[PDB]
Parts: sequence; C-alpha cells; structure tokens
Amino acid sequence: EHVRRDLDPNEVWEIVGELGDGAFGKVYKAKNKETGALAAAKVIETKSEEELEDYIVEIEILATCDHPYIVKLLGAYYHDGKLWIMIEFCPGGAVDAIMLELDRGLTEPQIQVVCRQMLEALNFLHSKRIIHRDLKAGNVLMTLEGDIRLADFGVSAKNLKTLQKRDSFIGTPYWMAPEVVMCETMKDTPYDYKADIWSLGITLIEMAQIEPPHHELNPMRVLLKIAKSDPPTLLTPSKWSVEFRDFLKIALDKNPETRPSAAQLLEHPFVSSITSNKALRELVAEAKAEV
Ligand SMILES: COc1ccccc1C1=C(Nc2ccc(C(=O)c3ccccc3)cc2)C(=O)NC1=O
Repeated sequence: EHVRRDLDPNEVWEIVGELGDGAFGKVYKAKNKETGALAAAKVIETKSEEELEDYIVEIEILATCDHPYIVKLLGAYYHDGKLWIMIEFCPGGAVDAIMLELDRGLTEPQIQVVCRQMLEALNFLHSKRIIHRDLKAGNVLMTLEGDIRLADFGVSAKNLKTLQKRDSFIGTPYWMAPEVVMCETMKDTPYDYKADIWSLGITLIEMAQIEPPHHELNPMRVLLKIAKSDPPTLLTPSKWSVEFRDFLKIALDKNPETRPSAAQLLEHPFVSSITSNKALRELVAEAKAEV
C-alpha cells in the first residue's frame, strides 16, 4: 500500500551523507531533489519475500503512527534489489550522540522532558499493541524545537505479527527487560508490553550517567548480570531528586506483572507536572553551538 515500484528513488532523492551501517544494510541522509526536505533513508538489499515481510511491517508501523513523538514515514520504494524506507530526519540527532558531543549527561530537567515525551509515545504505541522492544538513548532522536522522536522500529517490526518470539539480537542488550533475558513467553501473558517500561528506566539512567548500567563489564556477562542483579539505580543519589529515584524504583520492577504501565507512570510526580520542552531546546541549542 505504501511501497511504490514504478518510480526510482535515485531520481527523487539525493544521498547526501551516510548515517549508519551494519548487517541491516545502511541508513543514509537524503535530500529530495524537488523539495529539498531531508530524510533518513534505510536501504535494505534483499530479494526473499520472507525477509521483505519484516521490513514492510516497519513501514506499516510508521504509517499508522500519527503521534508527533514517533518518526514519520515520508515514503517507501522498492525497485532494483533494494527497499527504500524514507523517514523523518531529526537534525538534533540521537540523545546518546548529544551526550558524547557535550561530554556530559543530561540534567534532571532535561531527563524529565525526555521521560515525559517517551511515556506519551509509549502510551500511544501500546494502545495499538505496538511494542518498541529496543529503546535506548540511541533511539531517542531530537528535533531542533526540543521534542523527541522514537526511532528504529526494526526489532518491533520483526516481532509484531508473529507469535514466535525472535530470540535473536545484535550487539549488547543493556536495555533488555529481565523477563526477556530469561526468554519468557510474554505473548501468552498480559505483560508483553511491560518490557518497554523497563527499557525506559534503563534509558533514563543512561542519560543520567552517559553510559547504561553494566557498560563497564565484559559485554558477554551483561545478560547474566541483568538476570541475576537487583534493579539498577542512580549510583550518585545525592545528585538527583527523590522523585527521580522513586520513579526508577517503581519502573525498574523485575516482575513484569507489577511493573507500572506508561499511563500509570504519567501520574508520577517525576513527570506529572512536566508541560514544557524548554530544557531540551536549550540542550539542542547547546549541542548545535559545539559543532
Ligand atoms: C536512531 O535513528 C535511526 C536508527 C535507525 C534507522 C534510522 C534512524 C533515523 C535517524 N537518525 C539516525 C540514524 C542512524 C544513526 C546511527 O548512528 C546508527 C548506526 C548504526 C545502526 C543504526 C543507527 C543515528 C541516527 C533519523 O533522523 N531518522 C531516523 O529514522
């Protein structure tokens, strides 16, 4: 429905830079030759219809999300042997890249805005039973106006319509909920969506401390560490308000049944009074000043 095979995107889009590479193909920065609008271009070269299903589901996810805090689908093409997914480009970049550029973590007011907007985005997704499943600071993008966009629904799309949990990941899963580490069949429970709430909590600590919990270990031990350890905490509690520590205490619940939902966490005093993104605009403006 959203994929066009008649037109070649190379006549429509000019590749103007490379945003990331991996086994998944590449992500490009692209400028449309007519408008000049920018886009992230996820290009995957594959001819098998099984593999193409996974990526068309990602297009389907983006197409149904009209919420502003999710990256927008700008268009989609398949010809030659490559599928092009054109996605909203966020000039602010990812939060993890911003912390590296500034050589510091976010302030608590900045984390509160990110937390609040992430919670509204998750409440919107979960109401459609879309579970992101791969939250981390690298998948929280920023606009220059100081709002987030959740990105990279690749893991979400490969798990959306199938009943067999894809027990398969790349890299080190610092953000994985303990029931997912233990490979529990969460789809036969009410609590599959709770994995995102745990990942959100880890992402907050990552933004507080620049690196996620257990980043200092040999990466081979992280899964075991997540399964066996008490929930992570802010290691310098005097730096942070009791509301932040309390929010983390309830979100980083190892039991997915009692872990709160995104809607419940929107009632928490850490975010219940956050109405302005000003603190994130300042952060983006300060990051733009460094480069
Ligand atoms: C996290 O964002 C995406 C993630 C995946 C696909 C697209 C995006 C994305 C944007 N920015 C990017 C793209 C890539 C990167 C990377 O460093 C990277 C490196 C290796 C593997 C994956 C990512 C950072 C920001 C953007 O502006 N709109 C989008 O949808």
